[PDB]
Amino acid sequence: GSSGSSGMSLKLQASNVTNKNDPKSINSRVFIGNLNTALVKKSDVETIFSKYGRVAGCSVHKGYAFVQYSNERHARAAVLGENGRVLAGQTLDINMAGEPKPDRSGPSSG
Repeated sequence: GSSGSSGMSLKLQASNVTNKNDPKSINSRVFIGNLNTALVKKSDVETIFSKYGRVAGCSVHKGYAFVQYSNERHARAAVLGENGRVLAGQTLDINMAGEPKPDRSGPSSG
């Protein structure tokens, strides 16, 4: 039997210049979008994702909802696990928490 390399590469990137973001609770977090947030509650969505693992903190907003986990895996699981699901007719758009800024710039460092 033989086995090749599959998982190994792990780059972070994007680490410089100040910003107006909170890196707190960014380790393991999920951003639930396209959420009607009209019928779906936090207590519910909680038991929905809770499956992936107890959420450190969840927050339901009008239009979207957030979910925090202890491990980075408990998130990804809930990320893909949920990401793609439909609710109310719309496909719950979920993704990992951690987005850059909508803007580009030259090589400013040196």
